[PDB]
Amino acid sequence: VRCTCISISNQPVNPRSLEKLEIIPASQFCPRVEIIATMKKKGEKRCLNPESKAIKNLLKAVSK
Repeated sequence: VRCTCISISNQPVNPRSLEKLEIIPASQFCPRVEIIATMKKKGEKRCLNPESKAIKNLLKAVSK
């Protein structure tokens, strides 16, 4: 059980900085949200795996 996200985003730079966030259903390997997150805040690209607080906003604010 492990996802494929080199650098995760569970630090101050939570989805509040969110733009191009493609969410996938991680479970079989990683029990979280699989995402290729591009942050609307400073034009940044990252692969997140919601394992935090604001991170919940990741999949919540990205899906709506």
